[PDB]
This record gives sequence, C-alpha cells and structure tokens, in this order.
Amino acid sequence: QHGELQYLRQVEHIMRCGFKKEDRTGTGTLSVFGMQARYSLRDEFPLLTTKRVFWKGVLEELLWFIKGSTNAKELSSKGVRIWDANGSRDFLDSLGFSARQEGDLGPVYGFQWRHFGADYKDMDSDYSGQGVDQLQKVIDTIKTNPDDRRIIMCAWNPKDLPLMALPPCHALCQFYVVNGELSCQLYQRSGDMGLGVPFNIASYALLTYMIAHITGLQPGDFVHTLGDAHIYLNHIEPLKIQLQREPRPFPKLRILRKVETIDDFKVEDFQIEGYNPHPTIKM
Amino acid sequence: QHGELQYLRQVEHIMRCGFKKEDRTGTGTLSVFGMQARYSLRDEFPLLTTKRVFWKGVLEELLWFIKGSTNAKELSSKGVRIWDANGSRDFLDSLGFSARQEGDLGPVYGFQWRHFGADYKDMDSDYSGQGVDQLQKVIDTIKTNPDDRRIIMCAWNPKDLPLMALPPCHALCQFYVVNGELSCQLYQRSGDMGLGVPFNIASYALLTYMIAHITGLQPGDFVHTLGDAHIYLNHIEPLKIQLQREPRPFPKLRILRKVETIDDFKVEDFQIEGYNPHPT
Ligand SMILES: Cc1nc(=O)c2cc(CN(C)c3ccc(C(=O)N[C@@H](CCC(=O)O)C(=O)O)s3)ccc2[nH]1
Ligand SMILES: Cc1nc(=O)c2cc(CN(C)c3ccc(C(=O)N[C@@H](CCC(=O)O)C(=O)O)s3)ccc2[nH]1
Ligand SMILES: O=c1ccn([C@H]2C[C@H](O)[C@@H](COP(=O)(O)O)O2)c(=O)[nH]1
Ligand SMILES: O=c1ccn([C@H]2C[C@H](O)[C@@H](COP(=O)(O)O)O2)c(=O)[nH]1
Repeated sequence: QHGELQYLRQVEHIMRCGFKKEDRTGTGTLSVFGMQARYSLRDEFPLLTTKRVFWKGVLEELLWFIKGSTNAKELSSKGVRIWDANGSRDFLDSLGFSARQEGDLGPVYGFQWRHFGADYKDMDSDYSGQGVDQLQKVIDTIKTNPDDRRIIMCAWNPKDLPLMALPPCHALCQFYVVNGELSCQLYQRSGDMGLGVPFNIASYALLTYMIAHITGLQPGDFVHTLGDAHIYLNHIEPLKIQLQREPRPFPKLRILRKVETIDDFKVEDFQIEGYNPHPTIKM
Repeated sequence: QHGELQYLRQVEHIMRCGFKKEDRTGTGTLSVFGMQARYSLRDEFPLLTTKRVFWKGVLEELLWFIKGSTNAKELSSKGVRIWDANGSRDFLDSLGFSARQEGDLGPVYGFQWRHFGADYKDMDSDYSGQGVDQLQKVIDTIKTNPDDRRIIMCAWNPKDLPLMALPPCHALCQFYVVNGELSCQLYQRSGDMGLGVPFNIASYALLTYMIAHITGLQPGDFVHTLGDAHIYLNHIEPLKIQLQREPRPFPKLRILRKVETIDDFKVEDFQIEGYNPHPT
C-alpha cells in the first residue's frame, strides 16, 4: 500500500463520520477529534501526489524557521506569500497590535524554537544568546544520547500566547531513535485537511531529513497526530474529486552536499526527484 | 467491542513488532514510537479490568495536581506513595538538588498547570496570583467558546526543565467540544504499558469527567496518544498472562454531588461502581 492512502482514508473518514462544527470565522467545517498517520521516510518523501503541494514554500518556510525569524517580509521576499496575510497592517490591528510594525508576526515558531522563554519585544530585536535553543538541544541529545525519551521541541508557550498573531498549530514535536533511524512525531492541535495538512506533513518530514542528515542517522517514520482534524464546507466538492485520483509513487529527496550544522543548510542543497503529481486544485 | 481491547492490542503489538531499546537505567525495553487509542467516556469509565488499577491513587494524585502542590509528602500522607521515591533525599541528590528539601519535586504538573512561567523557588513558596493558570483557562474557554481549537493545558516547559526531578511524561493535553460533549487528547511522550499507562488513562479520563461536570457538558472520548510506548523486558511474562484474560465490562463513575468549581472537588464526591477486575 501507498503511503498517501492514509491521508486519503482520513479525509474520507472526516466526510463520512465528521460532525458539522463552527469555525473561528464562521465558515463551517466537518471535523473529527484525534487522528494519526505514519508516513515512511525510508527511501521516499511524503510529498502528496493527488494534489500538487507548494514544495518551494515548505522549504523556504522551514529555513526561515531555523533562521529564527518572525518577520513575514523575510519569507515573502523569497517568493513565499503564505504568512503575509497574518502580517498585514489591517490584520495585526484587528487584534490590537497597533504599534507592532508590518510583517512582525510576534513570538512564533522561529522565536520559540530558538529562544523559548525569552522576553519578546519586536521582530528586529536581538535575541542572541537568549532563551532556550530547543532546535540545537534536540540535535545534541540525538547525538550524545539516542535512547532519550525527552527529545522534545515545544512551540506552544502559554505565557507568550497573548503576543501571537496566530497560536502555533503545531504545539510540539518529539524525536526518537532506534536501529540507527530517526523518527518524528508531531502534535498538530488543529489541521485543515484540504490545504494546510499536506504542506505540514512535507514540512516536518523535511525537518527530520535535515536533522537525520546532520546527526548521521537515516530517516525513519513521521507520525502525524491531529487534534481537531477538519474539512471546510466549501472544500467538500473539490476534495470528493481528489479522492477519486490514484496516488502516484512518492518522489525522493536528495541532499546534494554534506552539511555540518542545521544553520548551514541552503536551498541549493535540496533536490526533489520524480515529483509527478496530478493537476493542482484551488482551495 | 470492549474498550480495553485497544490497550490489549497495543501491548500485543509492542511484543510482536517492537524493537529492543535501552532504558535510562539500562533495564531494557521493547518499544514502538507513536501510538493512539480512543476510549469512550459515554456511560462508562476506562478503568482497565484485566489487571487491577490503583484507583485510590489516581484520584488522590489528580486532586493533588489541581491543588497545585509539588510536595510529595502531601500526596503520601493521603496513602498514595507513588511520587515518594522521586522525593527522597538520596534521589534528589543524585541529580544535584542538595539544598532542595525532602519531598520537593520541583516545578512539576501542579505548578505548571496553575502557574506556568512563574519563577519557582521551593514547594513551600507562595505562588498566589503568579504565572498562567492554565487549568482555569481551559474551563473558562470551554464555557464561553466551545468551538475553540486552542484549548490546551501544557505541562511541558523547556525553561523549567532543569529544575525538575522528572520531566513530564504528559507533555500536554487538549480539550474539544461537539454535540454538547467534552473530549480530551493526551500527548504522552513516554509510556510504560505495564504500569503507568493504565493508571494514566484513568487519570485523564477522570479529569475530563470533572471538567465536563463543571462546564455542564457530557463526557465524550479520551484519545490517548503515545510517543515511546514501551514494555520492560521483565514484564513480558506476566503481560503474556494478562493478555490471556478477557476484559470484564467497565465500571461507571458517579459524582455524588453538584460541585461548582474545579477546586471544590473532594474525594467523597466520587464513586466507582461495578469495578470487577481480574486478580493478580
Ligand atoms: C483557515 C486556514 N487554513 C489553513 O490551512 C491555513 C494555512 C496557513 C499557512 N500555510 C502553512 C500554508 C500552506 C500553503 C498555503 C497556500 O496558500 N498554497 C497556495 C499558494 C500561494 C503562494 O504562492 O504563496 C495554493 O495551494 O495554491 S498556506 C495560514 C492560514 C490558514 N488558515
Ligand atoms: C519504569 C517506570 N514505569 C512506570 O510506569 C512508573 C510510574 C510512576 C508513577 N505512576 C503514576 C504510578 C502509577 C501506579 C503506580 C504503582 O506503583 N502502583 C502499585 C503500588 C500502589 C498500591 O497499589 O498500593 C501497584 O498498583 O501495585 S506508580 C513512577 C515511576 C515509574 N517508573
Ligand atoms: O500549518 C497550518 C496552520 C494553520 N492551519 C489551519 C487549521 C485551522 O484551519 C486554522 C487555525 O485556526 P485556529 O485553530 O487557530 O482557530 O489554520 C493548518 O491547517 N495548518
Ligand atoms: O505516569 C507515568 C509516569 C511515568 N511512566 C514511566 C514511563 C517510563 O518508563 C518512565 C519515565 O522514563 P523517562 O521517559 O523519564 O526516561 O516512567 C509512565 O509510564 N507513566
């Protein structure tokens, strides 16, 4: 069986057994609470094929995260517009952040991952040597002690919550090692199956490939755990279509050079081979 | 059909397909990474029956949590010894906490749940009005806005980690509401299937029952997600025996009176009916 079948069976399930549940905007969804899929990272990459995934966006965003940025403009400049809406003068004002300059997303992933617990001022501030560098922490631990059951990188910070444009959908992820293979489990509190999910799977599978490469291990599995797994009421039609399609063999991700530290990774180092998806779908 | 069959199928799986993996003590285990089970809370309580669960302990511990305590002695005095070992003068010293008094577990669940982000000194300190009161937070949100997808109570605190005797096994839990029913999902980073696990399921199922009672909702489901799900190499034999037993119908949890706030709960308010488990 093809790995994508899991994601498809989930969507199929949310439609068949989900419950109508209101949205924060009032759009309306069909949801199921608590789900889980295991995507293999062994000699293949989980880039969904029944619908084209914005790969260039998942890669630029991840590097942007690793770099510890919280400025949407720095990701926008790379040709990835995904986080721009949450950075607009209009949106940041509808939440009270009036003195907060444009693009300043607040203490999001980039900040939490590298400086957990540090006092956030603005995106342009210097947090060098401040907070807990969780990203580095997990890498060190994976190297020194692989048996460790506390390899956690937590983006969810209850105290910093009031300063965020958007509370982290990916509350936390945990790494694991066995048989010289590195695995990763993500806890996604809320997931849009028609848009965000596929991209999110790619994002974390990539992170694992990166950390595995640096630690000298082989990619294992990517366990995708969900809280509120939803499908927006309008996405039902196109999704009924996508569910008809047959998944084509997953591509493979090549890391073109030998990099030593997580920060040393650049876009030219990655190569997606054989990514042959079905035509794209607007949602 | 029976809810316990899930837990049994998991143990069965960990034996059948797990991999030998070393322990922090070097005891050795058989593990699988990433697992999940859905226990129904509708008209029944998930207190496992193929082996007796220390129910009096899950209840006293939970209240102890809610009370925001981090002193092991306060739970030990109630006749629940589970957290005593981690509080001894010997253990606290083998980790460096020499000036830390006996029983002082550090900024554990009780402290994180009620005062997240506050500067921890010692168990006897006064943290009134300090930190983020997560427990209260989720209760308020469940009442005012049930559709909310951010109802999270996080015990994992990367900054306070160096002050803990034991890093929280239960990193975080998330609440959900639909059809007037309250559900809960737990993220357990590491779980011992032979001991802590069944107790852990009971603990969180109970918490849901309490919060559901207070918010005026009905208990829904308890989703149990695991990171490193293991079985110690020595528990393999007794477990092979437990797996043979047939689960008896789950008991029911009765809340004997109408309580208003989470803190108002007392031991006399709960009653387990029909808990008929298998022996030893
Ligand atoms: C309700 C909601 N659901 C989401 O999934 C969501 C996701 C993000 C961020 N995210 C992680 C995204 C991943 C992929 C995206 C997307 O817009 N893809 C477009 C291409 C636009 C571009 O060129 O930048 C597409 O699929 O056509 S957006 C922000 C707000 C959200 N809001
Ligand atoms: C290796 C290991 N595995 C565990 O599951 C574990 C659990 C706790 C804490 N936990 C939350 C526990 C739940 C139940 C417990 C127990 O000791 N039950 C006994 C004794 C109490 C009694 O029954 O009077 C038993 O049921 O026999 S201990 C502490 C260290 C651990 N260490
Ligand atoms: O990477 C992401 C980010 C966001 N979302 C979607 C899920 C919900 O549709 C919405 C978040 O809304 P709240 O749960 O924050 O209300 O964004 C995703 O699916 N993936
Ligand atoms: O409620 C609990 C508390 C502890 N443990 C067990 C699981 C592990 O065997 C051990 C903790 O080991 P570390 O994850 O800290 O290495 O305690 C449980 O299963 N449940």
